[PDB]
Amino acid sequence: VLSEGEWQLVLHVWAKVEADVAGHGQDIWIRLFKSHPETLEKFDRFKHLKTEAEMKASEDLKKHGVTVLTALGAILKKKGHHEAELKPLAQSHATKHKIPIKYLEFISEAIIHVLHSRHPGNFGADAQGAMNKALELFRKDIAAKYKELGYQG
Ligand code: HEM
Ligand SMILES: OC[C@H]1O[C@H](O[C@H]2O[C@H](CO)[C@@H](O)[C@H](O)[C@H]2O)[C@H](O)[C@@H](O)[C@@H]1O
Repeated sequence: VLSEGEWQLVLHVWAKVEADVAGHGQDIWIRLFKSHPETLEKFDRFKHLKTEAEMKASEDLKKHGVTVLTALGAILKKKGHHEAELKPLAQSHATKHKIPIKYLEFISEAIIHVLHSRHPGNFGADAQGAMNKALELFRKDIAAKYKELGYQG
């Protein structure tokens, strides 16, 4: 359980992300696809992308990034009370997309890497710790839902 102080550190850096959610989304998904190429194979719509240039030029991938970060932002703003938001997300990711917790760990790493790079003024050690705590909570809760839905994850 995160403290209010930790939630504020999370929301404070997220406020910066929101200045340009599309740009942050591109950086994050590109970082993920490059650090862990296997994750790209889960996207029938994007698995053909060969280079960072192509990824950057993809309007659909940009849209996907906005969709993803907006959903994550809504979850973070709930400050742990995200039961309603997690239900549909866990169902689609467990049953349709089949995204292992391991891949959620990979994207969590990508998110932290990008925020660390773009926002040193709001992502010091304490802030990163708070974000990690928030993302671990997210994955923990997603894992529990995966279990209920019959997915090993
Ligand atoms: C912070 C974690 C993540 C969030 C909040 C998130 C959110 C979303 C949302 C809101 C959608 C659209 C609605 C839906 O289908 O549920 C989506 C679609 C999808 N997500 Fe995730 N996602 C996350 C991580 C991942 C990861 C790590 C992968 C893959 C390695 C992944 C793969 C997919 C796929 C395959 C789709 C469908 C893309 C398409 O429309 O072609 N997601 N995700
Ligand atoms: O922070 C690095 C560790 O990250 C992962 O573990 C955290 O998140 C898991 C959820 O994805 C939890 O089950 C685990 O309890 C958390 O510590 C990763 O699995 C670990 O190997 C890393 O050391």
